[PDB]
Amino acid sequence: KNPKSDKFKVKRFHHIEFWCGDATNVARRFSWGLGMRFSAKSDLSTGNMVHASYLLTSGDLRFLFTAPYSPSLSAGEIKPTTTASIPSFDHGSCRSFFSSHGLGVRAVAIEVEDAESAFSISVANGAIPSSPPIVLNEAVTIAEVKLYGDVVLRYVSYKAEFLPGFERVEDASSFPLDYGIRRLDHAVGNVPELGPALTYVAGFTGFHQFAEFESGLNSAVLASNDEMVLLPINEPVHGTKRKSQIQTYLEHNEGAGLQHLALMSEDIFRTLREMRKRSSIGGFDFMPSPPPTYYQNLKKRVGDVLSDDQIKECEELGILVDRDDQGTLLQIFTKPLGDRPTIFIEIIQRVGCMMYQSGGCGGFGKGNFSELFKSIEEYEK
Amino acid sequence: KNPKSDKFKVKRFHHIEFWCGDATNVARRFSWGLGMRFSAKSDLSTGNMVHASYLLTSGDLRFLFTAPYSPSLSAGEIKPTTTASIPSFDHGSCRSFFSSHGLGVRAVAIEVEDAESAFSISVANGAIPSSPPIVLNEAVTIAEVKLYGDVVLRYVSYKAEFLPGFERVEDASSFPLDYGIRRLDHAVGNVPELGPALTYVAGFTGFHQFAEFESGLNSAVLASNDEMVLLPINEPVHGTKRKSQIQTYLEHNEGAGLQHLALMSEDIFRTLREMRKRSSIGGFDFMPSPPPTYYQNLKKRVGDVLSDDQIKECEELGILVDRDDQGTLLQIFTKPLGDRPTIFIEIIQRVGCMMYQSGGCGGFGKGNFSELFKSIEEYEK
Ligand SMILES: C[C@H]1C[C@@H](O)[C@H]([C@H](O)COc2cccc3ccccc23)[C@@H](O)C1
Ligand SMILES: C[C@H]1C[C@@H](O)[C@H]([C@H](O)COc2cccc3ccccc23)[C@@H](O)C1
Ligand SMILES: [Co+2]
Ligand SMILES: [Co+2]
Repeated sequence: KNPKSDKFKVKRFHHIEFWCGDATNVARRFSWGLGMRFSAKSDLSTGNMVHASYLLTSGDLRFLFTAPYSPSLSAGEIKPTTTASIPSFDHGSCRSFFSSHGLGVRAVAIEVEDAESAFSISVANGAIPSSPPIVLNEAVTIAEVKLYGDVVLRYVSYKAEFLPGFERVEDASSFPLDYGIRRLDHAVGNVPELGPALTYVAGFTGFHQFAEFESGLNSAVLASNDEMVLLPINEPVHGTKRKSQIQTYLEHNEGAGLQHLALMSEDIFRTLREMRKRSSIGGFDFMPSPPPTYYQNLKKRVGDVLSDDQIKECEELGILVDRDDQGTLLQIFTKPLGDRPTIFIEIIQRVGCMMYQSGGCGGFGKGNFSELFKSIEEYEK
Repeated sequence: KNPKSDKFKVKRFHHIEFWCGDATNVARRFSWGLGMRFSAKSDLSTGNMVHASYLLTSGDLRFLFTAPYSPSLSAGEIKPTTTASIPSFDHGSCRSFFSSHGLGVRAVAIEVEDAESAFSISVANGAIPSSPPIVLNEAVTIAEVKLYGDVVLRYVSYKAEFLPGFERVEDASSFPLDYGIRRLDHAVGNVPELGPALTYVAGFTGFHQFAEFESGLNSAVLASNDEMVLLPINEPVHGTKRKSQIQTYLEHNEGAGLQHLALMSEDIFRTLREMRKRSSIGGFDFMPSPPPTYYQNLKKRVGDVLSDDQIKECEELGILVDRDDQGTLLQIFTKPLGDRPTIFIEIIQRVGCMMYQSGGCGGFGKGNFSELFKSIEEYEK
């Protein structure tokens, strides 16, 4: 069931903003590890005395990396005279966020029809305001409300190139890397209490619950009208034998925050080949692969969707496969992106639900909890 | 003249420590950009609840990248019960350093015969103490004094593998990158006032002035007895047409700090080929090359040291060449390593002064100020 209860018109995920200590080094690492090209910048070279912001793109996926300069460079500015290109930026907020949480996602940005209306409707329906709507160069409006922890949901709307004040990056500095990643599929938060978080977010967005189908968590998924904006939220389950990974996250992150970003690839085999070649030369590492019994058991589960050779390629790359009543999901998790065991990335590709492909085709991998446990048991014996 | 006036026995540069917001991303970027392998770690996986520290090596060059975890993970510890592997580390100091200066060098570490004696002699001769001598696992002693700004000179002495508590990195995570870099040649500080800085450092070390031979600076070089530890210091010169790059550094760094690290290569042509191939795929960018007239003028200057083809290879790679009365220097500068126009890297190789090669053979490139200016003028006409 989909009541289509969005309280304002939502289009698609627009960008993810990471708050960093040094945006240059994080952006360069991510560019090489994920195959994203440098697309836009706002920094000292573009007249921005407040923050350094670098935009990477792959297909429709946009990752923004921002860090503050010394406040002394902008000490004479006031908000009406700011050289910042992102008017919600604040030196103290950014330093406090990074000191508290380490490297991580500050903003989940969605494109909407009208960011001023989305902000007003959200706040009228219980959203905690974070940054009021600001019109940039009479062309783009940006507004922010609190999502969970210190993560904001950012609304962006365009009258008609990322944001005014950003400059496109010179071709010499923009190498055309591409490992096949094409868009953000879902963005997942970890919170101490699922119920209150769901009530808050669904309360102000009108997003509906997306149907699914002891592992240490309870989860639920909120979705926009066309189910292309997908926001799962996890809470810990205490008392289990193995300590909840959600609780570990909350301890190391100093509270709620974004847990994982799931990036859709148009060719997950190519993406994983390219990312794994780079794991030990500056890129990203991947979680340990399931034992061969898991891929043995794939034949009975997905043998009508993947050939034996396609199953063998999943095994060579450590890819997991799940399936619900509508489609099939190929997925894999990276190790944490930075020093703390907090945020990580998921690479996914979905098979089925062709109408365009409907959002969330194949679910989120819930079936891989039981399958992985059984697979470990079978491999031991 | 070399009075050999060192007040304690100094061996060689040992390591450089960067203080970071996220050590993982900076270390991974530097590893790929410079061709340094991951050699040792001290982090949550090794029992360190205080800081994440990753060691990269290339030859004898050691770069350490350290960032703090949440203080909550170690809130029950006291110094006698610390899980930190570097006992001088402090969460507040590291966060304050990074907020003030951005990504940069916290420690210039030199190996000495006895770090406790070096500390005592230094402090008795005016050094400002920063961290007292601490013996680690009855095997290594570490002590720190203030050098300039918030940079420390770290003394390390070994009874007889980086430091106790560090674990060697698994072969799967240690890809054997190598672009030819072999050791740290010199480490250069920028200060507001050269005279007081020189008097302070030479006062407590006994390091002597190393002989050299409007550009916006005055400089001098301090050297150990065998002239293998080389510490140049720059001050700005005000009033010039073009604004002093030393003054720009001090403004963006919030005061004195380490300006550049000069890394010796055993094959500068190979190093630059490898680094330039990676500039736009996660590595380091280089300063704009001199015009072809500069390489035209190289024949009259160094035609007895470099063949025409070797001069052509210098031109293809943007390498500069200087020469004094004893040797020849090949050198090139990177663009700043992070967001701020502060720290950068120099790659160098020295030709001559064979006895082993004596330290500082060929100078530091002072002749390239006049040569570059004349070269720009000639290229214009
Ligand atoms: C409903 C929420 C909570 C999560 O259940 C879901 C994860 O993404 C699950 O994904 C996986 C579960 C188990 C094993 C995996 C192994 C590799 C990659 C993903 C795996 C999230 O997105 C939406
Ligand atoms: C005495 C101190 C002050 C500096 O004069 C020296 C620099 O390293 C100079 O180096 C260069 C000067 C001019 C042009 C260059 C172009 C490329 C690479 C290096 C170049 C430093 O080490 C020790
Ligand atoms: Co997921
Ligand atoms: Co130099």
